[PDB]
Amino acid sequence: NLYFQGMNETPLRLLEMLTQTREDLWRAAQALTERGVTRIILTGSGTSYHGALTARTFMQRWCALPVDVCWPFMLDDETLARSGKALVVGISQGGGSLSTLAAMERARNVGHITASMAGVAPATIDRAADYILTVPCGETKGYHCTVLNLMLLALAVAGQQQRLDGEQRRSLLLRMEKTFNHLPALVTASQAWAQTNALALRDSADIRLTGPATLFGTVQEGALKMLETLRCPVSGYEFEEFIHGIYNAFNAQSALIMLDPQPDARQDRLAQILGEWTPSIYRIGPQVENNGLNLNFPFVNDEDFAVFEYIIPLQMLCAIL
Amino acid sequence: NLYFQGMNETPLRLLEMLTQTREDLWRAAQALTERGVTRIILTGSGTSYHGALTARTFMQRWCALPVDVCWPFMLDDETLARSGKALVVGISQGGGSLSTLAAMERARNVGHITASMAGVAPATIDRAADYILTVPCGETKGYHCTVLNLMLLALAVAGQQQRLDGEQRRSLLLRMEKTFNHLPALVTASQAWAQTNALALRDSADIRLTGPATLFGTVQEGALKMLETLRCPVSGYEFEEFIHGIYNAFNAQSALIMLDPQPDARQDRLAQILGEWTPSIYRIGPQVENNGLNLNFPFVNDEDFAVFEYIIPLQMLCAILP
Repeated sequence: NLYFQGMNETPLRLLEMLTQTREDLWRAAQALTERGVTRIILTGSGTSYHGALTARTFMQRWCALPVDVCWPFMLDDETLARSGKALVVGISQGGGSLSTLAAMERARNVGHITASMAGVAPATIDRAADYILTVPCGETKGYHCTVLNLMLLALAVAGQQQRLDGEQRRSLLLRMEKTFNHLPALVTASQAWAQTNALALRDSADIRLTGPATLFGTVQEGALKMLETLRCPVSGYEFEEFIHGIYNAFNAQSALIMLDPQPDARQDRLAQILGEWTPSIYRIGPQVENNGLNLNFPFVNDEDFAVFEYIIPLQMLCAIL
Repeated sequence: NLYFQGMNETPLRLLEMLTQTREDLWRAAQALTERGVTRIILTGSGTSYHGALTARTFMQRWCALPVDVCWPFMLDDETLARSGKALVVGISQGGGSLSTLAAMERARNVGHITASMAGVAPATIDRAADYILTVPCGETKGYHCTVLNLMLLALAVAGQQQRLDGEQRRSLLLRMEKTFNHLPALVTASQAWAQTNALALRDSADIRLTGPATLFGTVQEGALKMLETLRCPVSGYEFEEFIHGIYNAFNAQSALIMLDPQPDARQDRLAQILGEWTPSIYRIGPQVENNGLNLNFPFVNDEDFAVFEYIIPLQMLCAILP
């Protein structure tokens, strides 16, 4: 299977990114600090947008700045003019979209600093970038690399502003490395689980993914890749939004895949109620019930880096269904 | 069809709002200017969220401040800690979601000023509101009234900060009033159009709505209501996002409803291209070709207030299809 060769290599591609000197990111972090950037704006579509969503919190924290995430069209002339000076970063799994290009140029015209994050070099969006921060993918991993690239930028900014010492830099790299090394085990487990529940998930009309706000980008990306690969409806919701609009988001024909990184009364309760109506409930987490449907796996569960783990079972469904 | 009595009265409800003295809006405008608020954050879900999307631009311009629109869960403590002092406005068609309430309480605990925009009074979200800006509903119009409520707040802020003189004020009200007076004719035209294209839309697997950025809130809200009423898949996309992700958002079995406020080469091209593959293409605008499928209608097309017009045809499909 061609999709496995891509998944099996992702952990190592991620590890390699930990041992590359990123002169490009440091030049960006330097300009950011010195040229009075007041907020970071991440813009793109689909996977790129989901990567930005997934990396937002980590970026806010380490950059010590607001971090906005939106679709390129939300960045019109007026929004860009009202905003304080920002580093607008256009993200793309490819060479960039017309919308993203246009957005970067509008920002650059008003005086904002721009950067490109393409999956290839040269990219079209590089034309509008003051700093090319290309995601290193040489010649599946896309989402993962995009997320780590954004986090590395956050760390570059932290260090340039002298808010990241050796002990912090190391602790972080150790945590990232620990999670990456545990992915292969999760890939194998995910395959077993994905194969065990293939018949049921196919036999559902549509599929709904949900989880805590901390994994919103995860469920969004999961939903997109399943729609894109399996060709049937799949949507990803933040848990409370799903509850609030449950009847527009689910019926007896639907299947639910829920992300349970930690015990949660409210999520357990939803699972209990839907369970009475349908047997198509699949939960993923370290302490979920070990029936045949769930994926009970000892996730590293790093508060910042578990995002690299929880997308894997969802990607596996794309590969085996 | 109780949905009509609702729609028929909406234009009159909106006109009334223009002549109401809104001390509540003014107090909020005064408090904003005096307590160093640096941005407005509109938060909510569904129709409330869409209403926020629809009014964003108008608010930015007249408040002269950045305006964010996001779901409550996005407003976490770390985001509220990083943000400059803001006016967080919690919006809920009903009394409020626990999510919006929690967001407001989180903003309040860190020093941000809060405001509530519910459709009822008292509303659950009023509990965490420094300023209750209730949408004046009395006991369909919800989305219209919420968008207007938000726009009146912006005018109140512009007034307090002496950036909206009498002539500008009077001019903006004329425009709003002209759009509102033209809605009844649009309701009659929409019903006729919806009845003419009834069967075709019923026989489509799923419906996709698209439009320019300036009407994103419109296709989002229209999508949600049609899904909620017709009980089948409906999604609203911004035009270019739609082109960029076409194969995941559309196929031969799909029906497209497109909003064409003005002539656009790219939209025409898309319609021509898709037209070869499916006849289920429906365009809404003043200059759309007058075949049976499209809704060619003389919209007022106000660059700011056309939002009150283009949602009507989509709302009419909810009322007459099922």
